[PDB]
Amino acid sequence: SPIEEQATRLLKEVPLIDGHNDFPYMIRGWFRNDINGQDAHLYDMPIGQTDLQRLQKGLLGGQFWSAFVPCPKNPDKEVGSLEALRQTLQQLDVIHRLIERHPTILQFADSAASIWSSFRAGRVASLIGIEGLHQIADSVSALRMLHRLGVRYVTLTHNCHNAFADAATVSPELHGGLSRKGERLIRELNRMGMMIDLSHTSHEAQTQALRLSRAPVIYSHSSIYSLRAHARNVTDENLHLLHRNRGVVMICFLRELLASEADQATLAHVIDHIIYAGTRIGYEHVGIGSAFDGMLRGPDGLHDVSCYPALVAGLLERGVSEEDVKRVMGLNVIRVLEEVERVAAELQGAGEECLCDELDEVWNEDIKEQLTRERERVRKLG
Amino acid sequence: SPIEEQATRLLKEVPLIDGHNDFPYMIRGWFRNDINGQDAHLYDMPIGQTDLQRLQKGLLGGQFWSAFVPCPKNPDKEVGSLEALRQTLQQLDVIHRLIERHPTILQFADSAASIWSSFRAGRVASLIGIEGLHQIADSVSALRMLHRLGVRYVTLTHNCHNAFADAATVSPELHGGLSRKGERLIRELNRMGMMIDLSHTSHEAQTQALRLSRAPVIYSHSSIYSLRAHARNVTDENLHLLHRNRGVVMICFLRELLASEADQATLAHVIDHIIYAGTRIGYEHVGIGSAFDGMLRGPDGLHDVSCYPALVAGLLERGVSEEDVKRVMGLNVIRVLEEVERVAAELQGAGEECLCDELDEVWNEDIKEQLTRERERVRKLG
Ligand SMILES: [Fe+3]
Ligand SMILES: [Fe+3]
Ligand SMILES: [Fe+3]
Ligand SMILES: [Fe+3]
Repeated sequence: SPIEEQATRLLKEVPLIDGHNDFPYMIRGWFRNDINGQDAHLYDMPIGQTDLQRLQKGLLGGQFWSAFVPCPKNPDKEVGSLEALRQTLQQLDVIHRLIERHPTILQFADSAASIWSSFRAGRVASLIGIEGLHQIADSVSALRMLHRLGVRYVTLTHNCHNAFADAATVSPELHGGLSRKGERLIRELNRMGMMIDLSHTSHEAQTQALRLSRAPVIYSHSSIYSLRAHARNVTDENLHLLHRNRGVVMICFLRELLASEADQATLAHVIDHIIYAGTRIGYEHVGIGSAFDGMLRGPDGLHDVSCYPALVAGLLERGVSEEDVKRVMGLNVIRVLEEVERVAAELQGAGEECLCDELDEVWNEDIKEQLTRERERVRKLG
Repeated sequence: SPIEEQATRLLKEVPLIDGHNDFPYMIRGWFRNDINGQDAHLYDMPIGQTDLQRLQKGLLGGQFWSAFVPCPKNPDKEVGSLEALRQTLQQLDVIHRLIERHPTILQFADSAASIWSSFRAGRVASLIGIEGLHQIADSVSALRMLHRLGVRYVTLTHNCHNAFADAATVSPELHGGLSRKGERLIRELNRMGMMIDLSHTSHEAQTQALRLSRAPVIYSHSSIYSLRAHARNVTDENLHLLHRNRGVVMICFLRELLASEADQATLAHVIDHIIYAGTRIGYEHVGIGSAFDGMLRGPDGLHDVSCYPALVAGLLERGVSEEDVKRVMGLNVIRVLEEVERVAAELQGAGEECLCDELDEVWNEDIKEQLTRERERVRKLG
């Protein structure tokens, strides 16, 4: 087939960079993050939509691997979020060990340049995102350390409200979009060079963040409200604000977001959604956000990570130009990451003040007097 | 003075690398880790034994900055250790921001090579240690992430027992040295290339770790039991085991560890302790571990970080050779870090199994059957 040869050539020329894959949580589910002597199973998994053989077979160029942990179910919500932070480090650790152990297939990447050098070496550029601010345990310090561990996007919520923003699937609303803390955090995310992810957040939270952010954002895995009404899909109002933001909506493979009858969802629906967004807000603002392994079963023709050539072929068959297909494959999300880096270097370069955690005083006034008195004794020595 | 000119030349030729400084906890105490617009105060502090001006004045070559947090005082010891992990990330964050904000004075280092290139650039090589395994919240995954954030040594305890080892200052003993978990952790610390620190640990814990470790260890800030009996000082038995281990005892400036009458402790006592150890186990196994800012007041002649030239001068005056002084200044701790790297590359190269956290099952048996059945449906597609 000439269209399938074309698709393969495109997958060789530029990377397909997928916005969301929960393979790391499948590794927690199945192996409990103990992958010692499990290579054969990592290449050919007994469960799930991802493994190292099928990953190569789909000619995928890059992947934001999700370091998701569930919303905390502890009745003490302080201890729940603290437990989530620890679980987040467990997920980042298994992601890093997965990459370190299979260096011929996976190569860690945290930038536009490192995506490209990984792709030129024939490897799947392996980036990291966290799926909810419940994972940082109310600590902006923790967030910056997650960034330093390779986290490059932060989904603001999962399916739970947090101190910063409202999730889409939970009602009643807590903050009615972003909180006051949340608004401050947008600035800090821009300042540190963390990509903002608006998937799972409420329509109002999206609107507010899209107005506030000084860097482009993504939807790592969301589809299009006008084609299928769901709290998790992007309204025309927020697609418009995404255009002005210069961001990317990475179209989702979740059947519940593609069609009213989940079991009728199909490869064609994913293409319908890509083409809807590309037509209306431009093909430079749409990408691919599978959310593979955040689902049991995928749509017909997109059952697992081996099916990406079928999506590329499908888009070309519907008259999307090579150049535009290359954009939705990967170029757009690379641009956003590039612009997120540039905005952070600009703000750090201007010497913008970083957000600091509210800490308890550890010293009483007696200790502070002891310390200042001791300092002056040292000053008076000569 | 010709001896002071000699000392200055030595401080230019090789780095003085100090084993322990709690300036980061002073920054938490005084600023609550908010150093925005505080440069003038960071250069000339109103409290403590460390600031950026006095750091330059002492001609210090490198520093392991402590990311210490207190032993958890919560009656629920699960929530206490989880809180400590979060506080650890707060301390690592302020250390990293301190270094990033003053790049002409401080340069981050995590290796022998990065110490040297920092020293050749005229900067204080800034390494990181954590002071107790209470700080990792029973998570070996967290430990590896701390390593990836730049932590290069781990003091096994502070002044509290943990799941892994016994602190010196607490009785009764919990494990009687290391626990079974603790013995396993020694292997993992060797495997990941984390330097083991035996300061604050019990005499029995030291003996066991010194027998078990396949890489050299340090005492980041301990002095010599035979000169002054204290639970925190190193016995002749453990100095012997340190020699066979090939490790380094970094001599402490804490007055309580130098003399029975704290207020009589003096620069000469620090030199007595260095010379004791260097004479008996060799000058290649002794270093400098001030523990500045883990004390209110230091000994006469070693009041703050500007006093290092006096220590170098003091050692030369007592007939310690240039070459041996250069060793205790920095060469020895650099060797240990070098050997800790080499041992880790050897064990990772042999494909040694890494230690994994004991995790809860997240999926029941119904979910696993659903997932395996779904996998076979995908296998049967063609
Ligand atoms: Fe997910
Ligand atoms: Fe999701
Ligand atoms: Fe300390
Ligand atoms: Fe200490």
